[PDB]
Amino acid sequence: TSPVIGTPWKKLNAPVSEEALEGVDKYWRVANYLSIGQIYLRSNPLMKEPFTREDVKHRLVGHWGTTPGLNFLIGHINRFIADHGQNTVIIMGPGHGGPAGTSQSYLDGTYTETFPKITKDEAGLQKFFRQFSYPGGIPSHFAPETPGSIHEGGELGYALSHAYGAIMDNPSLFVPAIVGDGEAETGPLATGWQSNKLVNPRTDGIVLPILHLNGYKIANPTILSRISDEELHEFFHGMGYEPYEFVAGFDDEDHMSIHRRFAELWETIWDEICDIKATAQTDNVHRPFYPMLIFRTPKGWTCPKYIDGKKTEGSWRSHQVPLASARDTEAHFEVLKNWLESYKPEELFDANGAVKDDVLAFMPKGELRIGANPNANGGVIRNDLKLPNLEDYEVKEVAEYGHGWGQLEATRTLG
Amino acid sequence: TSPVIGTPWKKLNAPVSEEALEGVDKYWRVANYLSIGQIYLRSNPLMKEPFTREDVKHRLVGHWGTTPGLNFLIGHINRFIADHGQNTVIIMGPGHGGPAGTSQSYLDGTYTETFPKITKDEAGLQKFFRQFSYPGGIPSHFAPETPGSIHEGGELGYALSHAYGAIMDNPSLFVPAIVGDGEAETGPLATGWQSNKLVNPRTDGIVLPILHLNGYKIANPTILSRISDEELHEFFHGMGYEPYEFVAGFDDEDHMSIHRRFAELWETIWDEICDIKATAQTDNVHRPFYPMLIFRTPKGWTCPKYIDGKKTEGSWRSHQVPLASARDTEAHFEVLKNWLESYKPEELFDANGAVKDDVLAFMPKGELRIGANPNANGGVIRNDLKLPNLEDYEVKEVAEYGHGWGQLEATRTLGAYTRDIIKNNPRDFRIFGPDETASNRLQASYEVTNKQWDAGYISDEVDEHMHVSGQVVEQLSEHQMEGFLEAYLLTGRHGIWSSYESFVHVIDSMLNQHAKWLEATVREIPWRKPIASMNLLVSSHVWRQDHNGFSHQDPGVTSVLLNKCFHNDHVIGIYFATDANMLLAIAEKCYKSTNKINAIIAGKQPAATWLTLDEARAELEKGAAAWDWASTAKNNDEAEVVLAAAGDVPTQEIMAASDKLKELGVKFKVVNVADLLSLQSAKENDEALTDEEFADIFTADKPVLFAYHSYAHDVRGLIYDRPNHDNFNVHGYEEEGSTTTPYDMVRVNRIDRYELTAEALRMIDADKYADKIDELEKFRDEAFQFAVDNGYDHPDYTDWVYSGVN
Ligand SMILES: Cc1ncc(C[n+]2csc(CCOP(=O)(O)OP(=O)(O)O)c2C)c(N)n1
Ligand SMILES: Cc1ncc(C[n+]2csc(CCOP(=O)(O)OP(=O)(O)O)c2C)c(N)n1
Ligand SMILES: [Ca+2]
Ligand SMILES: [Ca+2]
Repeated sequence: TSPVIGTPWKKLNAPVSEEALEGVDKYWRVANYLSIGQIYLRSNPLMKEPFTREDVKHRLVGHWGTTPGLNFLIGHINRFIADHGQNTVIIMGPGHGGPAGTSQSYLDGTYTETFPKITKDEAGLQKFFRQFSYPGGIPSHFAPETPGSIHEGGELGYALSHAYGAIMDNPSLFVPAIVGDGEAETGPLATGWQSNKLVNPRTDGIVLPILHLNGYKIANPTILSRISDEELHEFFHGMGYEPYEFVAGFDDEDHMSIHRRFAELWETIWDEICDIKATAQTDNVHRPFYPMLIFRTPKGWTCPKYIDGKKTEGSWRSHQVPLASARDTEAHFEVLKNWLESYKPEELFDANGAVKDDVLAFMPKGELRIGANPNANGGVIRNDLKLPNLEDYEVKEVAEYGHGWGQLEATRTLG
Repeated sequence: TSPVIGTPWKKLNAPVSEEALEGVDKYWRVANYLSIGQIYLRSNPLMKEPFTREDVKHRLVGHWGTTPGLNFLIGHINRFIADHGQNTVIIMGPGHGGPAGTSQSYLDGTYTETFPKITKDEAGLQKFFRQFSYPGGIPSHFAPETPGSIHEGGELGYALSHAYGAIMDNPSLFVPAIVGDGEAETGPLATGWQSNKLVNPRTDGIVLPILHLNGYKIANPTILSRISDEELHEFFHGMGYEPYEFVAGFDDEDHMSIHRRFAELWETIWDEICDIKATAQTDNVHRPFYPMLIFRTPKGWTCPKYIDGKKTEGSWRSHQVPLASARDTEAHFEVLKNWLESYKPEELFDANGAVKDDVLAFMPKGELRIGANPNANGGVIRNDLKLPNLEDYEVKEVAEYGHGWGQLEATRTLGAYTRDIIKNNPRDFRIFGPDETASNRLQASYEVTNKQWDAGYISDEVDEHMHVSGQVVEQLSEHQMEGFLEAYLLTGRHGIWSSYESFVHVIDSMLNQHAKWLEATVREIPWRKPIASMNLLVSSHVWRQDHNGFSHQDPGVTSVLLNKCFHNDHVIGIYFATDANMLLAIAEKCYKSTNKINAIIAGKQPAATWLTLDEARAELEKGAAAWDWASTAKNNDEAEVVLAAAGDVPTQEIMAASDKLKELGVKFKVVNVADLLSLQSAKENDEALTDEEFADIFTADKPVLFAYHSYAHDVRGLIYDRPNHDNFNVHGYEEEGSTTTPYDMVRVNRIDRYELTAEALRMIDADKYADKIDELEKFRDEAFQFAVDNGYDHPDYTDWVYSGVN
């Protein structure tokens, strides 16, 4: 059966520490940098003099638009995991946010553990950037090759069915399930919201659905981000959820206020989940309203606002790559260079190219890490079934009466 | 009257100190440890190496489920008492939470004071643990043996009646009344919530009801914990309470947050009570909503959550013992050991086994301690009543006109006597009745007091003799009346209630529980001082229930009370008031008595007066007496028959039969029995008639015809080894009757004067009196046929006066 991992369903009973929030902000910067490096760079990962157009990959593959939002969420979830010791698996619904998943596994240390050639220094960082979506490297999506994935999310709409399947008979497991707002338009996702009527908060775990409401899919706005906020809240409340909304990045709020605001809302949500779990130890006959998070952020958050006079941050234009060929024009290379420098990698990486200790000192350790949780490599949990003796169910009458006897319904035997 | 103790109704005007809360948390740990030690351990109380299965008691007796909740509440109440100096008595409704009460008394020091062998060290702690519910030790419940108990709470449902009785005329007394949520399902508890309409916040104290909503009774959930929180609050608000809810222990809140949360809520409740008391010094005409506490906690709180895969904390499975045999399995012993260690007794007890000073430094001291409050040992408060001079109420007309004069209602005489007791003993004497005080003719008390009523008033045309305070209380509930009075007595005051005879049976089980309290007190608890007696006027009895008829005819209170007369306890008095002068003599004896249940069976119908007061006092001292003024035999050898009677209607029929026997020339002797236990075996009862005194009265060998008020079986059972008992012929109630005339009631039960005359002649010589016997039997049918025809009894019946009347 499922292992009980960690100290599940524990409240914090303190504000989030300012130091942990500085951890989360550095995580977001370096994961964003490492996501961009994987998309754009074939050489010179830390932009040593000279950083020129030759360091840019000849063909740009991958998706920026969902990625900085995923890096934000993943940073805060890692802080949450280390502070609470919660058994946690993430479902990355926008699975084309591959660079966030690989960046996470690189930062939590499970990537170098699993893939010993990709070291935590400047030559390993070069190999890390070149290999992404490249001939003989690793895939564009959150593929089974990535530590921490149980869901590639290439084909969209199964995030919630997979989230709820994961928590069945898994009462210590917390699953933050990130749902694309375009992905929420699909058939399979739309019915997946009702799965909370099929789970039990005592005998099963907890899914927190996170609607990645960035406003855009590939080339269109999203239905759920263009309907009214009252309709959107009524919708989730109608499906048995208690919705919480977070809005960020559409003004000039400094990034540290955003993190504090988010950590406060996260801990309020988590206190609601711990209450549900504590109540279910006594009353699991009455279905709670589960929390869900509406995460409303600009698509492509922290990319340059305008590229060639077209709105890129907060648009569908940031979906694949905001900047379309940084290898072909001096102007576009300079945009890429300034973008990479906006995260200030001189503060993130040390002289050897390792991510600095104070970037990652908030991270979880051990089996609680996203890429090391056994629920994300579930073959390690699985045992052979105790199977009953097959002759107890055999139709013996063939041997008595002859081949071709009877009018049995074969599936009753299997039953 | 009640002592003013402490500084009552004082607000704190500060937050509860963090040190006191650290005291309360250690109290709860050590009381929980000491509760478990009492249930499980026969040796090695502090689990010194080696602590093995041999230290476990062979048989586990007692109740865990209610206990940690009670220990929590008691810890916080002790903190409250020490901080405020409040005069406080606890009613422990779930009285099977015995270990909490004994643990409290051990921790407050009153246990070692009272029981000097149970010392405050490791050998005293060993004796403390072994003795609980053990052969030759102490009981499982919150018994009268425990300092601080006024209520055993074995039989459930009297917590609130006792709480409200305790605070009557006790304006400084605070009573936190802990009510089981299963106990709240009973009849007597359910009506007990309405008692706040019968108390006055100026002249009485304050009850805080605490609903111990742990969710479970023995094997079931509780109704009140499974209905909605809105229904549960509306319910208490409908009954005149302002409900406060506390919820704890169903999550992982640390224990120190729980204590702070609770102390904050306690002090808010207490500020509301102090406001009520301060308002009542000016306005006590408008009934406040009293606070009440809904205490919602898991049953068996802090026991292991799961034992053998079954939920134990927060279940009915923790009711008796969570762990069923820690002596039989290594696995179950380890569960007990880890449970005992979870309270961390190494921080609680020092090297010698005394509870450490910092555990108990928050506790109250002196008479404010729960086990030392005089209201919990109310015999120390109680004084003799100032009783008026009994000859002022004597019916003098017996001496003027003759034995058998008049048509007085005997209970009116008692009514005038009790009026002047109330007048001389203000705030010390109460009358209770289930809407029957006037009906049982005790309404002369309204000349000096009122019926206490604190619900709404509407009009002087209907609301006569009512006031927001007064010494008479009426509610149509025998459970309330008996329970109010019982606690008024246990807190040192005095009184009486009255009832119709057949409805005494409603509280048979309350009388049983009061008698077991008394029996245990007089046998073995000398530190518990004598309380005033439980006095019950039993009126409107079976013979004069020919207007309500057959299903109101049950004199069977006497059989119930005869089962509590053993081992010379003398906690029962059963008295037949022959007339008004005997009623006076009985009433004075009962009003002077202590530690008893006194049943006084008196008629309220017009009847003759047979005795003077000086004769009534002579018959009453022995219990039975010959009436030589009524006998025509002049000693025991010329009597042919003995005509005995117990009760006013049997006395009337026997005296009317003796006049018809006298007219026939028969030599007989007449006996009256006022005190029923005088007939009890002289071996069994050293107050009863000696066998020589019994045979002088009754005879050695003559036929005794005995007209008895109640079932003949009562008497036949009592005299089974008395001299001449095979010659008794007892006539009692025999389950016959209807709505009919008074003659027809005595006729169908074979106790009328004509049948009794006829039975005497059959006993003497059924053959020479054969003509006159057939004559008497024919008249019985004819006097019945007269009643049918005319609508009232035959004039030979109704107009009879005893020949002794001049
Ligand atoms: C079933 C299916 N149809 C079409 C696509 C192509 N596709 C990939 S990403 C994408 C937009 C996804 O939108 P959202 O769910 O809004 O993702 P995000 O913005 O976070 O990038 C689409 C249409 C898909 N992945 N799956
Ligand atoms: C009149 C009466 N009937 C039955 C019982 C048996 N009995 C003892 S404890 C108990 C359960 C009591 O429940 P609650 O009042 O709920 O007590 P607690 O949970 O606090 O233990 C019962 C039914 C009783 N004590 N009194
Ligand atoms: Ca989107
Ligand atoms: Ca209960």
